[PDB]
Amino acid sequence: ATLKDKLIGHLATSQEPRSYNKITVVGVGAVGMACAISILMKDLADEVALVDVMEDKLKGEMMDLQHGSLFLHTAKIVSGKDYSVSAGSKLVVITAGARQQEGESRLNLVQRNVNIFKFIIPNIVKHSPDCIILVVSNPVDVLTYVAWKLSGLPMHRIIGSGCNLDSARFRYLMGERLGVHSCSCHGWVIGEHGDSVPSVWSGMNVASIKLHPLDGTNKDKQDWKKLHKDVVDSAYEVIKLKGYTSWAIGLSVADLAETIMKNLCRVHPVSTMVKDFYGIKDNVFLSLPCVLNDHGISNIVKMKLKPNEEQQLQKSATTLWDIQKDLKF
Amino acid sequence: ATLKDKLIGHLATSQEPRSYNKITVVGVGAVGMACAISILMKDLADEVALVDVMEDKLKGEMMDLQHGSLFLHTAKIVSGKDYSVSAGSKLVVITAGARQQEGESRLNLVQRNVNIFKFIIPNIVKHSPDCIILVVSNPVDVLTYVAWKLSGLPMHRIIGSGCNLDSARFRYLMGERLGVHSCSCHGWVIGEHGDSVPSVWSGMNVASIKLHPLDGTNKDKQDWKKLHKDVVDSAYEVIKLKGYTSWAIGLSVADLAETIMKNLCRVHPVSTMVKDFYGIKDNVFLSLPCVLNDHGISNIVKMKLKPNEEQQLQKSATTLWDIQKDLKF
Amino acid sequence: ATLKDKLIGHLATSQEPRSYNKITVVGVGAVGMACAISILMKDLADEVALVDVMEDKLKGEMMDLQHGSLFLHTAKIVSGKDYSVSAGSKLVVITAGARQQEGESRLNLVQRNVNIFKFIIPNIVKHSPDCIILVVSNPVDVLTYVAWKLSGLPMHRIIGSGCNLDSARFRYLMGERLGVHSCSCHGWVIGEHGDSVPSVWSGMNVASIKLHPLDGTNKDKQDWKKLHKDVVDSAYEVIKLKGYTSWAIGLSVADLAETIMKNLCRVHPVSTMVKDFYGIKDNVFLSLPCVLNDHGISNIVKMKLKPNEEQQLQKSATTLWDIQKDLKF
Amino acid sequence: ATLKDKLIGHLATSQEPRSYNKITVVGVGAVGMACAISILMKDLADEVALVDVMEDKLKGEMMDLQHGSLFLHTAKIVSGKDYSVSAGSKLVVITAGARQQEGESRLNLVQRNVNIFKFIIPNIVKHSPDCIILVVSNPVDVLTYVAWKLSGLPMHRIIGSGCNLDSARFRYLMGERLGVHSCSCHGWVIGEHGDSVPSVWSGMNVASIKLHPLDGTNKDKQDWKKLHKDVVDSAYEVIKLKGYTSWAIGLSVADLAETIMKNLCRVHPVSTMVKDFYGIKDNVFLSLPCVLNDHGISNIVKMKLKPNEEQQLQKSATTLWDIQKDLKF
Repeated sequence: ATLKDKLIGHLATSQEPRSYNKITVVGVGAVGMACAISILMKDLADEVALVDVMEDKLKGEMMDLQHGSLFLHTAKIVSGKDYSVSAGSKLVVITAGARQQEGESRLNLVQRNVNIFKFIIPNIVKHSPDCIILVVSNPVDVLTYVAWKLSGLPMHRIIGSGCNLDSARFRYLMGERLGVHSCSCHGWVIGEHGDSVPSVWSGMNVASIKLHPLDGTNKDKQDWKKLHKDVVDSAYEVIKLKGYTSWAIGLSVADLAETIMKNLCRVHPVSTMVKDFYGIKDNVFLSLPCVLNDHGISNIVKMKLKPNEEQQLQKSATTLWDIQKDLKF
Repeated sequence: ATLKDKLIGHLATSQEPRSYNKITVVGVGAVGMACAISILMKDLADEVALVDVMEDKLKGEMMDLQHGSLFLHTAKIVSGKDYSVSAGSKLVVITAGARQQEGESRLNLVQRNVNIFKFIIPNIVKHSPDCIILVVSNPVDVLTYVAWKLSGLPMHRIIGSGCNLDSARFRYLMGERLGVHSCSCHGWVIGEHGDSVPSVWSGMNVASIKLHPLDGTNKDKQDWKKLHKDVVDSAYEVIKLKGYTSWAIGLSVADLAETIMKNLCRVHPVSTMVKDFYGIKDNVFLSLPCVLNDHGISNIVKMKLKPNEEQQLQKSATTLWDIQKDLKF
Repeated sequence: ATLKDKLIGHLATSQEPRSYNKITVVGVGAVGMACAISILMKDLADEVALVDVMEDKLKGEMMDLQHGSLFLHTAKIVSGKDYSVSAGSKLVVITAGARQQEGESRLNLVQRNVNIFKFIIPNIVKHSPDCIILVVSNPVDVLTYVAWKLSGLPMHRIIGSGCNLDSARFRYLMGERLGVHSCSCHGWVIGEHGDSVPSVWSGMNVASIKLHPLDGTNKDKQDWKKLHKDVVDSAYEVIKLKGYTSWAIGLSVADLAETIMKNLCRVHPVSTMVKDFYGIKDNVFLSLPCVLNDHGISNIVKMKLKPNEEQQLQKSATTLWDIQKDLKF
Repeated sequence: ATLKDKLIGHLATSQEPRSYNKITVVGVGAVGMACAISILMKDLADEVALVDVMEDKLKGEMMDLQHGSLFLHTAKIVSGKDYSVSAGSKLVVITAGARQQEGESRLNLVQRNVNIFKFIIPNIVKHSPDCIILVVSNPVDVLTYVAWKLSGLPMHRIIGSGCNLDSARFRYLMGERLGVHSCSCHGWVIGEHGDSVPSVWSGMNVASIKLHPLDGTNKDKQDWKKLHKDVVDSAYEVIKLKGYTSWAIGLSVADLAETIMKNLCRVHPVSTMVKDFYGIKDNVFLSLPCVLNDHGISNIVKMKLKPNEEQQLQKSATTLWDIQKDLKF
């Protein structure tokens, strides 16, 4: 005597609801909403859970997203201040962090993030024993190590956004200069995400043709090196212009989630544990070309860098290991 | 003696560049960026041009979007303060408007938008003689009439977002209550977008089963009518929670662009010229189920409303015709 | 000192290979290859196993298909004369059967198929305890019952192609006559697949508009009924012209596999157990609108047929129950 | 007083029907039906026209395909014995040819095909002035030259299936041996399609790593060369097993049509005019890596072959130029 009861009948047999390709996003900031809508628009998950501390903003983000249900293919959208809402995720994207202040030292900024992460990550793993974590938060190589350390996850189930987007940007700029689509141009920015990112000049190519053998070469002087500078610059340009970053990054992450979710074994420059790789001796995460599958990092692509290069790589590992003087102030 | 010249050769024959499924978005606000990223993520256009008055914000939005090129399938992304950047668009989405103030009358608010639109729309049509325009801006039914009137476009090449998203929301709420996906539930909210939106109770169905014949009925009293109230409410809820709307709307519009671009002839409740349709006598735009193709509104689905309903429809047409006392203050 | 060893290294950790959305097709005839290439082209399975008795033809079919790997997204293609090759399938499509001879009685033809199926189906279930079976083989309603009976599967994990394609054909013909795409026209052919298929005239509609209320009606005389006759005829037309059927059917089945595999709960007119549904008292399979999910038949859509209709339905159930005098000659 | 008139109304304004991404297939044999269903399944064309001389078979093929309309996204399917049915195609795929007989010389076999093509191709160009032609028919490099010569088309609007599928097969075999997907392995088979196909050993790579530098090398002796032999062999294997080829080829062609139709500028080893390319002096078509767009062959990728290689290339060009003693017997 209910509309529902008059209209929907039942088979004698049935099974408790279910979600198998669940993904959870932490933070409903600009990066978070951008990551969440590109995952959605991509049909990577049969469930998406959004987790933030800001009640209002969360519910409202949740709602906006739910109202568009008819236009999507993700069955269940949810949000929670509580972590049990993320219970059963395949993948977790973390985009929650502090943004670095007036007179803040990289040590104090990472320390700040350590005390936020203490509440985030422990709860994720308890509700999602089988998840893989994807750290977006900056500084990414340090926050990845923290997430690793805070969770207790095999090192392969802990990935950092690392140098993916940067490479995505490098390939873009090449393409504009060369006249071919960014997906036909191939070059790699690896190392420590940021100003200290190494551009593998000698891997640069189109079709399989090494730019280096043709330009007579290039690494040292005759305007090409430029290409690396506004990869890291043009990123500050954006901020200065818009007041933040979201679209490119979100897109970047969906790219990573598709590979992971669809067990592709595609090669990505993401932040990994690079201990005793290129003479690095301690527990430092940096970007390397990794194959990804559904259990996270499946393998590492062993580049053949020059010393010039690996030296630089080493300088990052030291510098980062130094910050790793964490657990308070 | 250029890398480019050493690496890329030429056929003796070639043809000046080109873009054929060009779309332009006006406004890089929350609705605008949301519309632009869902179109992108959808592969509806081989070119997307973004147009706003805010220099900085535009360039930065443009850039964010360009950096993600590798992850997309839209060849050319551009932005301009100038309208000649939109030269050659198939479709134009307008999301620029004023937001209504402290003590502002709907007449004064529409008047405000009239003086902004005078600079927008005339320029679009001069650069895009063959475009169809899609008005998102609120109040949508009045802003659609203005855009119509300001451009000089056949009435069929002028569409209003109208009541699409609202219906999308109605179908959502049904689905939550019924337990079926929103795309299996069918109901229609038509009329004047907003508080004055008519819910066609008698078209409501699942599988082809009319809810009305089964619930004993319903329109007047026994909690179902509720469903229409928080379709328009839950929309204010969002704002109150998040401070704006974007995702659901953007998604909504991509839905409209796909139909249009792919010449689908799919049925959408969008704002059209409804003169001498349900006894309406003047030049007023309101929502009706329209078939869309690449030249805009192909046809109208002639509902069989009750007087109760059409009366209401008529009350909108009068109320709107009244505002149409435009051209200044 | 192997190319392979010089080029591919290893993480210290790994896990035994794997296939989770495995589908197996039985028979590499015209229906079988057509079903197998539409599933492939659809990305429904991370593994496809092909099973036939004809060695040569199987290997060669297998190979053709494998050579195109670069163009697909199905990781593993395999074929076997042995059933252990199908070990671990989500879904099994059976397209193996005898074709009915010179002076063969429907009883003798079904008996023929019973003795083939005795070798097929028992082996499938032993290698695939959790599979759902999809019977394509004609006569489908009887072969479905046989497969049901021969396997020992819950009745919900046993589906017959039944009346899906026929409905697909009906919707086509409507569309040609009406001028709208076949997916906008809705009508249902249910009952016993074939000459005895009931056309629900009263469910026929476009947009939600019942053809029956508008044509003054129609079921009895003024050329429309025709529409049902060449749905079943035009099917013999094809054969007479081409010498067999494949494309339409294959396509039909991929449609069923997508729903099943993606847990859609979409409504299909497929052959089900219709005992004590419309006064049918025995163990007979016929076509009804069923919701499908990953465990097979989730529910039944309870049509409201006329007696005229249900009478006909009943005549099938008797006629089929009569054949069910199986187990030899 | 027609159902149609009671149910479908009209806008005062409209425009004569239309088809813009029309594709036509010639021959409804095994290659032809395989090419036609992969194009369909791919949504590359808003119209597909099928052309063969065999009335019955054509109509029936047409019908099979039409009955599946609901499952596709191609609006209009048609077939004709007449060429005016192909009027307005973007792309034409030719799969009609003779198959070479008991004691037939390659000269007599090409001569046979010349007299069939005289009726095919002239008619295509008259009905489709702006089409590009894709020759599948074997021998492909000679039949491409014939089609070129018979039509009067700019040389860039004439493409041969050439060495695409072979490369697709090579990449497959690599992948099986290496353990990576065929799309991650890259190698090139170019030259004259068939037994005389050159395998560019020195372009072979994974990730960007040249197999040649790692295996110590390889071209001359230590089982790898094998890889080229059963690329051309395993193709005869199929035939011997199945009695023909279809799936892999069809798939291959859809791959070519997508690039062409979507103006991708993707690189394909297809048969082109290779005159005064690698010291070849006459009018001979052979396989080279070409960039394709919507006007056919946009460019050529200038490989750096060894003499060993180019010598071989030259031997083909001579051998083919020799057959080009065509126009009768």
